[PDB]
Amino acid sequence: SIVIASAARTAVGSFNGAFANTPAHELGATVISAVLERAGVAAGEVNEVILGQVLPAGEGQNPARQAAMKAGVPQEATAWGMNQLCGSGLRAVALGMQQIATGDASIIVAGGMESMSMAPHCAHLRGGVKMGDFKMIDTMIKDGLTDAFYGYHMGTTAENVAKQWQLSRDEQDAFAVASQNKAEAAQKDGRFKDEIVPFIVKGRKGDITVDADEYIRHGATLDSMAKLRPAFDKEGTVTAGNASGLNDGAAAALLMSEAEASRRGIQPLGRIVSWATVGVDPKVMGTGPIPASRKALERAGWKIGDLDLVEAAEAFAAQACAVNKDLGWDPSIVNVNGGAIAIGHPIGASGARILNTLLFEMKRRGARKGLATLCIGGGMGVAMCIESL
Amino acid sequence: SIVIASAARTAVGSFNGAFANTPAHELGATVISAVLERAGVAAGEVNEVILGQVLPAGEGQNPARQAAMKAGVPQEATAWGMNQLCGSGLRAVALGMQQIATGDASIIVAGGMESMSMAPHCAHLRGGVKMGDFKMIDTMIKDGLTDAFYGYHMGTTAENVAKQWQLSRDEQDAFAVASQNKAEAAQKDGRFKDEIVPFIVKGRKGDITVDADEYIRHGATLDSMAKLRPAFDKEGTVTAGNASGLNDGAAAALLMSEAEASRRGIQPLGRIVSWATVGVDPKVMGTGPIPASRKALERAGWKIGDLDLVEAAEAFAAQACAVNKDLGWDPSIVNVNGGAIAIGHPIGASGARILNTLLFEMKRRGARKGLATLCIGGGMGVAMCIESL
Amino acid sequence: SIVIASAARTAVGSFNGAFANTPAHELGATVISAVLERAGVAAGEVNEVILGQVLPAGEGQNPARQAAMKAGVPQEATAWGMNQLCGSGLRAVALGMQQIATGDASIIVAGGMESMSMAPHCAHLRGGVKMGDFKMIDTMIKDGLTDAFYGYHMGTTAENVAKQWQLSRDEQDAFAVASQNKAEAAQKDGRFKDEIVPFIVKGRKGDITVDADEYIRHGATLDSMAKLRPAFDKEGTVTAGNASGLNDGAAAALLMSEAEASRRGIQPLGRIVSWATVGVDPKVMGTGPIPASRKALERAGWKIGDLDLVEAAEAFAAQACAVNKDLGWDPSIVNVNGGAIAIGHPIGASGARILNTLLFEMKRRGARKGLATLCIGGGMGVAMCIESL
Amino acid sequence: SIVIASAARTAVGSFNGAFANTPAHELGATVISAVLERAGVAAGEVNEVILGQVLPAGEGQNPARQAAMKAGVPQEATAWGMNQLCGSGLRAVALGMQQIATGDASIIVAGGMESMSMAPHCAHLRGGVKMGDFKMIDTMIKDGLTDAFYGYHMGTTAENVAKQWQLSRDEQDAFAVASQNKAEAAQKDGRFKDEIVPFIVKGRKGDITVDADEYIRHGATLDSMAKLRPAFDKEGTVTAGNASGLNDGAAAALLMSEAEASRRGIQPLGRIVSWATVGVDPKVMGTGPIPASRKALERAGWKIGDLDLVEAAEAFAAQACAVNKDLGWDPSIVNVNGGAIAIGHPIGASGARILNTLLFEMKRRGARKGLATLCIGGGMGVAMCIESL
Ligand SMILES: CC(C)(COP(=O)(O)OP(=O)(O)OC[C@H]1O[C@@H](n2cnc3c(N)ncnc32)[C@@H](O)[C@@H]1OP(=O)(O)O)[C@@H](O)C(=O)NCCC(=O)NCCS
Ligand SMILES: CC(C)(COP(=O)(O)OP(=O)(O)OC[C@H]1O[C@@H](n2cnc3c(N)ncnc32)[C@@H](O)[C@H]1OP(=O)(O)O)[C@@H](O)C(=O)NCCC(=O)NCCS
Ligand SMILES: CC(C)(COP(=O)(O)OP(=O)(O)OC[C@H]1O[C@@H](n2cnc3c(N)ncnc32)[C@H](O)[C@@H]1OP(=O)(O)O)[C@@H](O)C(=O)NCCC(=O)NCCS
Ligand SMILES: CC(C)(COP(=O)(O)OP(=O)(O)OC[C@H]1O[C@H](n2cnc3c(N)ncnc32)[C@@H](O)[C@@H]1OP(=O)(O)O)[C@@H](O)C(=O)NCCC(=O)NCCS
Ligand SMILES: [Cl-]
Ligand SMILES: [K+]
Ligand code: NA
Repeated sequence: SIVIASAARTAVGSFNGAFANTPAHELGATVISAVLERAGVAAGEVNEVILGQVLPAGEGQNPARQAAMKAGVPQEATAWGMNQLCGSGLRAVALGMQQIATGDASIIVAGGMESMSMAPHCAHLRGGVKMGDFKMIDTMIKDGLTDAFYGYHMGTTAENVAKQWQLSRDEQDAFAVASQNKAEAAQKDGRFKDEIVPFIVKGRKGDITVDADEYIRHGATLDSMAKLRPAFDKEGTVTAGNASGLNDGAAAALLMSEAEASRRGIQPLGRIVSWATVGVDPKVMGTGPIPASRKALERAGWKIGDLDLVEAAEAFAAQACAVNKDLGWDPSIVNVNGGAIAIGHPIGASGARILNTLLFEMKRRGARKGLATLCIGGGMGVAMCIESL
Repeated sequence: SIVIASAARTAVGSFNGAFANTPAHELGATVISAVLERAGVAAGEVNEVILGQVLPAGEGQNPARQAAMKAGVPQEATAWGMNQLCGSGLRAVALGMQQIATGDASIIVAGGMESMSMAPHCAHLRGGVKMGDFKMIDTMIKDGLTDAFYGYHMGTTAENVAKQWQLSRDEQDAFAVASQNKAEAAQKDGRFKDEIVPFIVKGRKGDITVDADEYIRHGATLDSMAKLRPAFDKEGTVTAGNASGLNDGAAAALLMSEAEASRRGIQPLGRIVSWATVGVDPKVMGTGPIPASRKALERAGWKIGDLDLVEAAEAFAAQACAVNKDLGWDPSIVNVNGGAIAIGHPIGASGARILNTLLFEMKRRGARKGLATLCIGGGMGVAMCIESL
Repeated sequence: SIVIASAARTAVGSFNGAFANTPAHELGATVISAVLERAGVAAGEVNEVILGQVLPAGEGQNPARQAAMKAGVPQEATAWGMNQLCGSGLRAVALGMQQIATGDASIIVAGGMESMSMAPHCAHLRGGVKMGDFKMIDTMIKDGLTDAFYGYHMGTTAENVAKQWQLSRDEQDAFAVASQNKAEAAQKDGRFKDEIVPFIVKGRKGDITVDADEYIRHGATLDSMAKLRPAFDKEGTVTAGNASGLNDGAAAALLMSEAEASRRGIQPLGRIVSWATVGVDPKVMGTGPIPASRKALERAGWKIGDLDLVEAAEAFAAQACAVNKDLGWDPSIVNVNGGAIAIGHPIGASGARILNTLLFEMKRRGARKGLATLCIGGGMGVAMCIESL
Repeated sequence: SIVIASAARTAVGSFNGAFANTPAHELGATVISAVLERAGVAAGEVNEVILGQVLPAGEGQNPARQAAMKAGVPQEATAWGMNQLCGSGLRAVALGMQQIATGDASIIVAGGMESMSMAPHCAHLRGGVKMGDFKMIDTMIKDGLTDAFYGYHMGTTAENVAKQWQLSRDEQDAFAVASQNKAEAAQKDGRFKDEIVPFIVKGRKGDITVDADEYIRHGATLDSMAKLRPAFDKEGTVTAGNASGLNDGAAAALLMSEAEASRRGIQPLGRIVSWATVGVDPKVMGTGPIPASRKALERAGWKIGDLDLVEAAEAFAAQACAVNKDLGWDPSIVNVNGGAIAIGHPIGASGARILNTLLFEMKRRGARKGLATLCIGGGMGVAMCIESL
């Protein structure tokens, strides 16, 4: 019933990098405009914008609405944001699909956006501090990256998974270098061009056009990777090199019914066949994609062997490894263009980011059946199955 | 099709009052346990928790999940939060309904939660401040209450509406006093007892049980109301007395199919027959409820005259007056137990809070057809139609 | 040769009390006017104002200039502040004396002022905080009360003195009670009436005359004293009850040669016959007064027995007892009207504050030779000998 | 009878440059050790260290005693800071001279130190902030650079003087260019080598040695000067180019009796023949050096024409010209190696910084009489006369 008419994403910016001072909703507005243009659909026609966003503090009322309004979506339309952590960008898409499935809207723009760079530090001060030092809390770390039940970083959950799965530092680094090497090759061959829409960072002393993923290392070496220190555990195995990055970006999709696309003469990027979300132990959250992907497949009536292409989000080499090992899908069809270790990981946006990557590679290679999945802090996974028209 | 098996709310707390240092997820956890207990449904049976929440900064990863885990919802379930401003707690319920209608879940807990007291001040400090003072932003004011497009308070949107609809200060005050007087009578008669679940405020030198709405003023006088100064515009008409408050609380509902409740022998509080959300001009966001309620009724196939009871959220006397004038429903059936001017207005929670009040009043008086609606910052409304079974 | 024509001091306020919102320089201005008025000297005759002050953060350029100008001292005069911690208030008078003695000035106003209540929290943010929590530092504690070499509170240095002089908890409670009793006694006997000059705390909702030492607790008994738990060590001896308080206040003296006073027909509160500052171990900083006292005494060619009146700052019961035991002077002429434990310890002003008490008490009882001394954090002491004329 | 036995200063750092993260007392300790070494005096011989410093917030108890201790001065000695704003560094030396003059001390180290980089932002937060944004105040701007009575920047007092004296933009620019060219020439020709002691910036990623003033622009031209826009007044004359800079550094002098130096075989840098400080209207604070220099010269018995060399702090091209214009001393003997416009102006150290430049230049050219002077925010001036031996 529901198709993805069009998709777009910004380049992913490095932490305090190209988009260091760019509010998330500015990134979202550009991707909203882009999917409308790519589909031949006027902003006037949008019913609702649904944007995942984990870190909106200090951005002002409902950044999803600010994005939609900046893109010229009409005031009569609606907008909201949601948060299921790193599952957000993809969940928003399944949520958008449900609005159409129940007959409550016809045209939805859904995805995610995140500025981890603009995330502020904070403190509750209404009571006052009579005496003594107090903490200014980094919201990115606190609200984005720390498990609320165990008090440790997502990177520690990665350690937990490495131990349970017995994944050596050497195995994790090999994975990491492959991801970098795949992404470099894809960037250089122009495989990210179709999906990226440029973003203009307005500057008094010059406007800069950002249209490439700046986090991707060129010529990353295993030796330099092997050299790194463990980032979360002195005798750990997870490093800055084999973990995903802290990043900025947005990414979205334009949804409507298959019949509606047909009337408009649009050739959709894909049909949404199923999605699923399941929970797992917070301590091993990186394992979420396993039950999530298996449920999505079952809902699709598909076998793992039926898939032609897969984007499994690389939160950490440790967890991506475990996911691939348990699901057992051919690794040669997974993250064919590199993943988050190389490309970066703007949390609320990431699920829509890999959806864009999946859809455009499926189109270019003629892949019929695909799946995107991500792990979720606090212990969850989300997955979505996509079939080509 | 989808019914509300059961519902519950905490007392609504005064700003920096009874829940001054209570994080929202703790209020949510209590309300999740209550809906479960009231339906006879075990926590193990819940598929997903969905909580509207506008101000989660500093609380940690995905407070919805924290609330759910604290209530004993199993790790295999999921949880997410969402943000459609004051519409959130009600939109969360419509979203929960869609999970079931599309066959993606069987049992949902849905509502909202908010601690405006615990909302922090923040600043973006990653780039440093080379020189010059800078602002520590109040997230409640900034992210909750300020219009992102015009830069003025929701109270200014209320002024715009009062000007446009030509509602005197005296008229707004009379509405305000009536709200207070209806709320006091309802409290004293015990009409809020069904819907409220007590919350134990843990204290080092004494736990305190909060089970009454503390913001409700006893013996409110028109003369005291009339002596207040305009709170947003020196020659304005909107005052602290005829505006909603800044408050804390949570409220939820347990959702399942009609056939599911029947299998379980559950007598539902009601059937969700339609909902709607529509946009309007940010400048007069308080008019949100007009097109939303009309759309909801049309979808329900109901005339305005078909309604037996209505809860229209009182963000400001000014806009609540405008809403009633335009829709023309019998004002004697609207907020019969008072509303937000008296009871309070914890943003994320408010939509579920008025849903609770509607359901328990509908049950108590044998009302067949109900509607709940709220205005939303940035120019939106949401409304839901409920029929008794 | 150099005399103190006149002296005055504010009442000493409790922490976040009478002066919770009053900037030190306002308190300075009141005291400057009082010494002029009391000596019958025009402000235009002041060459320079010198004010000790440890916690100026946030008050604007050179608070001593601000105080001087508010007090009426014309623009032609000069002003500056100085910091020798708790010695400041007294040191400033020594410095003032030195201006005249070298023939560089004729008339000085010198003393100290401090608002520990108005001391702000701070952080260095120019380079930015890239990631992670940081601390907002209480300047009162950091710059005021923490030893910069060992990193602990002045309370620990007193604990240090407690264990070296083997002073028992009860032996410090005894000292604490007797100070309180004496303080209450002088107060009710009206012995602080002369030195004190009232301060008017302006206000929107009222004006308040502050003319009483509010930190003095009346009816002090040993019972409550010995029921306090240690303040700096889980099983130490120093407590809130036997250490000085946190307080606001200002105090000052008017200086000029003995000839000048004569020409103006002024009867001086006394003559400064010597002064001294010496250093000691930072760990046992409370001992400071021992060497500075002997130095000043030796410089004046007096013996300890020559003294008729002594003011020895009560930073802590521990250090005060230690100094009194080491010096061997008669415990019945020391802090006759009680000390800082009962009166308050406004760091920057304390040395001038105790100088006032000394001066007015000497005059009242007909004492000939007098001494004021204070210990200083970082390991220093300062002392001054005063003779009646 | 007081002589400057020796002197030293760090290189002056650019704002957030070489010493971006270097606490003032560290620079202070280096300069203290240096003057000890240069004079051949043992640290254990130092009675007191006196350091001017305007922005100490968050550096802990009495940064001056920190410097003295780190520098190796024994706990037995004393130390304190003082604030006469821009004149602090030179006033310190005059105060140390008085210590010896009155026989209270034999050997003093006096000067000043400032880290405008490390100055923090602050907020008074003890009462708490119930709601609303609040200001985090830049202490550098607030306590250092803003007139407490008029609320505007020193740059505005500068305009006042410029308009008062009718000094054209071009004129101020011509002065700016000279000061840079003079400093560049002095730097390259080795003229700063004597006075500067190198400072080692300790660093994880390596140590860096700083021994050159990094703020001096090489090849400054009238062309570049002209292109700059007004820094404070939209139709003003003062720009970043003809105004002094924000900077870090420290400077000091070892003081002793002339007979003591002769006992030691020391050939002092000069004899302090007089000093003076005077007030003026804060609005035109930049005029301060006029009365100060004239009073100093009068106290010295010197005609203006007796001077062989002059250091007159270049707070602004505006006030500098004015001062020079009034006094009428030969311009070719004024700031011969450049001034603060090029070298930098580390507030509390500045007066000791220009004292170093003067002393060392007086020696290499055989100058007999010299004068140093600076303006002071809040409307004061200070000056000192030096005579070679
Ligand atoms: C004047 C002042 C406000 C400007 O501060 P600032 O703008 O942060 O410093 P900058 O040098 O970066 O000024 C901006 C620009 O002018 C420049 N500039 C300054 N002098 C220049 C020159 N002689 N030639 C060419 N460019 C010059 C640039 O370096 C610069 O360009 P950029 O912004 O692209 O980097 C500041 O230095 C100050 O307040 N000075 C006075 C301090 C004081 O009052 N002390 C006490 C007085 S008694
Ligand atoms: C000692 C010190 C740490 C305590 O400050 P504080 O504990 O925050 O002050 P409080 O308002 O909390 O009062 C302290 C507590 O003991 C009490 N108390 C203190 N003296 C008491 C007495 N004489 N009798 C009965 N109770 C007493 C209580 O009032 C109690 O608070 P409560 O109401 O919760 O029971 C503080 O005053 C200080 O730092 N003193 C030293 C200052 C200094 O070092 N200056 C320079 C010296 S070199
Ligand atoms: C309206 C608002 C600004 C007022 O906040 P506030 O004035 O700071 O809070 P208060 O309740 O303490 O009001 C202050 C005063 O009016 C009084 N007051 C309020 N209602 C009164 C009444 N019905 N009768 C008599 N006095 C009343 C107080 O008791 C009080 O007296 P005081 O100043 O001597 O203490 C604030 O509640 C607000 O922002 N509400 C709107 C929130 C909103 O927009 N939500 C979403 C909309 S889509
Ligand atoms: C792991 C993490 C803490 C590190 O961030 P960071 O400390 O800023 O690391 P950086 O990118 O600045 O790089 C650090 C060092 O290793 C680097 N490095 C990183 N990858 C490298 C590589 N592949 N090869 C060589 N060096 C590499 C260096 O550039 C650097 O050295 P230097 O800066 O001292 O000169 C951070 O990226 C993070 O938290 N990632 C996980 C986020 C996450 O949990 N998201 C969601 C999961 S559900
Ligand atoms: Cl979101
Ligand atoms: K959000
Ligand atoms: Na010093």
